[PDB]
Amino acid sequence: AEEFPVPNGFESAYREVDGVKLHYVKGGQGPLVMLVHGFGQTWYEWHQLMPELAKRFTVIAPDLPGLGQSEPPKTGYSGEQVAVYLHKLARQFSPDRPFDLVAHDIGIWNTYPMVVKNQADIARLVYMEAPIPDARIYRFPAFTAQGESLVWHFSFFAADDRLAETLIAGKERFFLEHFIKSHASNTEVFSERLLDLYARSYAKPHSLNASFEYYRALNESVRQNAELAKTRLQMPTMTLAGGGAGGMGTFQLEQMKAYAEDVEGHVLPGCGHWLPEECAAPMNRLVIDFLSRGRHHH
Amino acid sequence: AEEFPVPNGFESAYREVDGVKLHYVKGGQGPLVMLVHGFGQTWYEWHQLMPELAKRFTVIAPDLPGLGQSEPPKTGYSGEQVAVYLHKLARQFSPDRPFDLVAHDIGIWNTYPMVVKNQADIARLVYMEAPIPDARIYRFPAFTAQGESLVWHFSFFAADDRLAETLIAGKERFFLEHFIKSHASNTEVFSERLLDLYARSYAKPHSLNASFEYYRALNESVRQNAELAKTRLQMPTMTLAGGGAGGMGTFQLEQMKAYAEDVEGHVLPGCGHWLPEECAAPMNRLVIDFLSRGRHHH
Repeated sequence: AEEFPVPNGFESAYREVDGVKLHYVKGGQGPLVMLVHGFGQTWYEWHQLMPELAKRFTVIAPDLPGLGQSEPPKTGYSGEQVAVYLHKLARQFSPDRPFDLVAHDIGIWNTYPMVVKNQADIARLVYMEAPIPDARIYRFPAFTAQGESLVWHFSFFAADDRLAETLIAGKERFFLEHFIKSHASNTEVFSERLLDLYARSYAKPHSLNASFEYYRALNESVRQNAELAKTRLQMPTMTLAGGGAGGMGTFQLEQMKAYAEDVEGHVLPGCGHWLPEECAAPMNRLVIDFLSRGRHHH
Repeated sequence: AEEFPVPNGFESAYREVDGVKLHYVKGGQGPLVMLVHGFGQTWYEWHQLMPELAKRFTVIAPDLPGLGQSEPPKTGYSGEQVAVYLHKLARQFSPDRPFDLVAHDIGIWNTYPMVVKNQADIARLVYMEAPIPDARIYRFPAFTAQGESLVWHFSFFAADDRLAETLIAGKERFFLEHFIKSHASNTEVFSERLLDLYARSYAKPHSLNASFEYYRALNESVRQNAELAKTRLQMPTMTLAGGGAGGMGTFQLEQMKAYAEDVEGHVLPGCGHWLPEECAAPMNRLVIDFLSRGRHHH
């Protein structure tokens, strides 16, 4: 069985990487592009981009360790540890060419270290809607004059005593709808059915825990990145962010300018955090065009 | 009939104020001192201090509207609204003389407006362990290099859709232990027995909801105080804060200087948020000495 519908022309499959069984959905032909999802979601957030991108590229969308249908990591949930799994998976399919990387939300946390450490393996890079873990995250406010803040969940999810699993268990669908909608500008793009699908996936006890372990490792990821960032990113990079409520706005590009020599950015009006759903068409277009400046299938 | 044991020489009683039945515990003789508890607790947090104060003062410790054994407010949960109930309660027992006030945590939120609007009624004031609601609260961080931050719960509790109530219902005892201990330095005063007592009180469905309504009204309280703070407090005041894990540290006094002409502050080493239990001896001494500078029973 499958947690989410696989698009026509794609296949759902698994590969062992360092003893961890990773799930992914793959299709297309040409140079490889790996698409990495974030919190609350799975490979499926890319399902609208995939068929279009597959016309020019081989496209692989893995489930992060412990999430979707992927086994939990055996090393840990820090960015440097998880990035090893994703880098090695990519290299199984693109051993002889650099590959493209597109990441959203904690997909950024889980890829940055392998990108900065293996730059010859990366052709082009697209990051959307999340900070690279660094000291900037300590500046976000706990509370705002309009109500709940953007990232109070960093503390909720990082808390010990399995605080988040214990409170959210039995209310997974309820919590996820609140979380997604509170970070969206356009809530209409999230049908009750789509929310059902995402909730049933992350509600698996090992996936609910895995979800929060990424946050319990966040401070460690920040410390790792303080050393990694001594090396600038040299590949062509594009950032995307939502310009509406729930989005990162100008933060995304402004941070990336400190990390990357060659970066361009866009802020998408009318969209919040969930770009692939809230801003499917413009996001897809910007990604496809940016990656198509490099060698691809015609 | 009692959620918590009433100290010898005290009485548990009720008084209707503006159509709301408030519970309180009262004893002693001399000038009136009102002690006002905060979130996660009830009048009982004061039970060690009460007998000592009762030697020199008439002591009243009410349950905040909706918490402990007090009915919810009929007007609202903003500071100015709740302060009316507490001011009127005190003035029913001290109608012709000023009274002293000691407040902890949201007890501060729920008393500040009546103090500034009725300065002549307040002889001396002790505030401990919480910000007065103002724009400073928007500067606290969502997340720290040492994990969960002090006030991320402001957003959690203030969130729409009854998020906090829905998640915490059925898990109240677990949640309160984590919340209290995460804000404590001397965690071990919170025995399983004591936590059971506090948890069963706030687990009453109307009390769980009431708890969070104070946070849902926080931004309104900030807006109210912006007008009220045009007038500095002129009575002798003392602030206390914990200097250990979970405490407000130097923030308490520094903020209070903006509000009061005559203020002394103390930061208590090895103590977090829960001063009456974590650091009973030094806190009780500081309070007794400070209030005893004024008129009192000998």
